[PDB]
Amino acid sequence: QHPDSVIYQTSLMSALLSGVYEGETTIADLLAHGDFGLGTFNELDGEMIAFSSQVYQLRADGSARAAKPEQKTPFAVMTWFQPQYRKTFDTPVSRQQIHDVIDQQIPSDNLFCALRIDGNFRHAHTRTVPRQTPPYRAMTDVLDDQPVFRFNQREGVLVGFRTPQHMQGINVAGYHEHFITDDRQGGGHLLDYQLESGVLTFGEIHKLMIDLPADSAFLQANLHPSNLDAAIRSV
Amino acid sequence: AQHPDSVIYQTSLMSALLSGVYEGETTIADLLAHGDFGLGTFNELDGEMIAFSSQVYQLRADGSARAAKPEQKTPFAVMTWFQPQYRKTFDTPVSRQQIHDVIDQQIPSDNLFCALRIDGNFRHAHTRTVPRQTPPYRAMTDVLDDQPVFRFNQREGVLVGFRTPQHMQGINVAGYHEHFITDDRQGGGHLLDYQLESGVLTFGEIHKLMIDLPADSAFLQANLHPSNLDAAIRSVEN
Ligand SMILES: [Cl-]
Ligand SMILES: [Cl-]
Ligand SMILES: [Zn+2]
Ligand SMILES: [Zn+2]
Repeated sequence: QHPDSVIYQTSLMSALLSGVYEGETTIADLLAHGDFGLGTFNELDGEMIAFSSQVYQLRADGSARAAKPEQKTPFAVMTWFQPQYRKTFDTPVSRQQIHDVIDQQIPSDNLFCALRIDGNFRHAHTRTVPRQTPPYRAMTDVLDDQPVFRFNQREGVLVGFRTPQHMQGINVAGYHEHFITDDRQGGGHLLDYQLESGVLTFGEIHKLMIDLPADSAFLQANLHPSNLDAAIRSV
Repeated sequence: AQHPDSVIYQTSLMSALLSGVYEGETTIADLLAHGDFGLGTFNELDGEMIAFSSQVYQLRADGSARAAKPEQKTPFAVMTWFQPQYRKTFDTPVSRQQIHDVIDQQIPSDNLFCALRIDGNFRHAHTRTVPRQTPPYRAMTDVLDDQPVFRFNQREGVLVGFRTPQHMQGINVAGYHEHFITDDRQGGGHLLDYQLESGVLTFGEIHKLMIDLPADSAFLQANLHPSNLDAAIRSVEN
C-alpha cells in the first residue's frame, strides 16, 4: 500500500550528548526501517551514512569502511527514501543555496525533510567523531578531535535530514548532512560544502518513530539539562 | 505477529494545540487503531477526550459528558495499547502525589513513558474542561473564559493517564497527564488533582513513541518554538 513514510530513530540525540555512547540497536535492525539515513556507531567510533541501501562507516583517521551487518549504534535516523521534488544544478551552489531551494518548496518548518545529493563537490568541510573510552563524557569535551577536514573536487553522495527547530534534543535541529566520496574511501559529518554540479533529491516526511533504548546506560542518563542546544549546535 | 505492539501514538503537537491549531482530521476511529487507551481534546477544543477499554468519551465544559462518536475529529490526542506490568491496590486513602510516588519508585527512569489506569472510589477530584471555541482560534493562554474548576466528591470512576519525559515538553504534556470520568459516565474532565479513597492502580512503561504530524495549513504555519512553551503548557494543564 502507501509506502512506509516514516522517520525511524534510535535515540536520543540528547542521550548521545549526555554521554550514552553505546546502544544495542543493530545496523541490521536499522535496515529494517529504511534504505537511507545517517548517525554514528557505538563508542562514537566514526560516522554512519546509509543510502540505496548501503551502510558505511566514516572513521576518525580519515578513511572509510563498509559497515558490517551486526555493528551497533547509540543513535541513528533512517527512512525509506521517497523524494517528491528534484532540482539540477549546472552552476556551482553552496550548502545554504541548497537549503534555500528546499526551504522554498517546503516552507513549513513543522515538517521533516529527507534529502540526497549526487554529484561533484568543489569543496567540503567535515568533522568526524573518534572512537571513545570510558568514562563516557558529553559530546562536548570530546577530546577534542573535532579537526576540520577538507575535500576538494570530489565526486560523492550526500545524505541529509531537516529537523524542525522545536525538535532539538530529540534530533539534530535544522539541516543534518553526511557525506561519502564516490570512492567510498572518505567523508564525514558535513560542516559546510559547495556543489560544482549535481542532482538534488528531496521530500517531506510527516511521521516520526522514536525507539528508546532499554539499557541501563540510557535509563540512568539525564536528558533534560538546559544546556543542550548550544551543545548540539556544536557537533 | 511475534513482538508486542507497545507504542505511544500521538496526532500532534501539544505546542501546536497550544499555539491555536484547534482542528485536525484524525478521527476517533483513527485513534482506536493505535490504542484502546488514551486522552486529548476534540476539534474546536470541544471538550476533553478520554479512552479506556477502547471506549471513547467526550468530557464537556458544559458538563454533558457524552459518549464520543467514531467520526468525531481531534487536533491532539495520545493513544496506546495498554499493557501494564504493575498492579497495586489501595485500601486506605492516597493522593495523586502518592500514586505518582508508587510509579516513580517502580519506574525510576524519566527517559521512558508510562501509561496508568485507576479504577475505584475517589474521595475528591478537581477538573478543568476546555470549552468549545470560535474563531479567531487563540493560544490556550487567552482563556475567554468558560474554564472553571469543578470539584467532584465521593465518586466512583475511571482514571486514564500518561507520564511524559521532562525533555519532551511541547511534543506532549511533560510529567503526569490524567483524565477522569465518573462511574456515571455523565461527569469528569481533565484532572488537576485528585484524592483516591480506595481502588486499583495498574501501570506500565513504554519505550516507543509514534508522532503523526498533520498536513493542514493551520499546522504548517503554527509556531511550535515559542519562548512561552514550557510554562504556558503547565499553566494550561496545571
Ligand atoms: Cl553525527
Ligand atoms: Cl488533553
Ligand atoms: Zn552527523
Ligand atoms: Zn488533558
